[PDB]
Amino acid sequence: GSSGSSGINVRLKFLNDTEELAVARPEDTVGTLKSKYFPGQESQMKLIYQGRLLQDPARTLSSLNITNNCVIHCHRSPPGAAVSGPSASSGPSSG
Repeated sequence: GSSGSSGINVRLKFLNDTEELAVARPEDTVGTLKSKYFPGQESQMKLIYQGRLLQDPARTLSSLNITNNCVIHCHRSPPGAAVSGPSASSGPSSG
C-alpha cells in the first residue's frame, strides 16, 4: 500500500473551457509544473495568475501567491518552429 498527500492542489484551466487536476507546492517552480503536467509543451502552455504571466520558469508558486484550491489560466501558442529530429540517446546511468 501507498500514502502521502501533502501540498496544495491547483486547478489548471484551459481556454478550451476545460480544467485539469494538478497538485502544486508553494516551493515548486513554474517551469517544473509545466513540464510536470505539460511535458515538452511548456513553450506553449503559458500560465497566468491574476492577469500576470508566470513566464518565469523559476518564479516560485509561493511568490506568485499561488495557494491551494486555486485555478491557473493556461494559454496555447502557435508552433513557430520547424524543428525535426529522431529520438536521441544521450546521458548514461549506472547505479
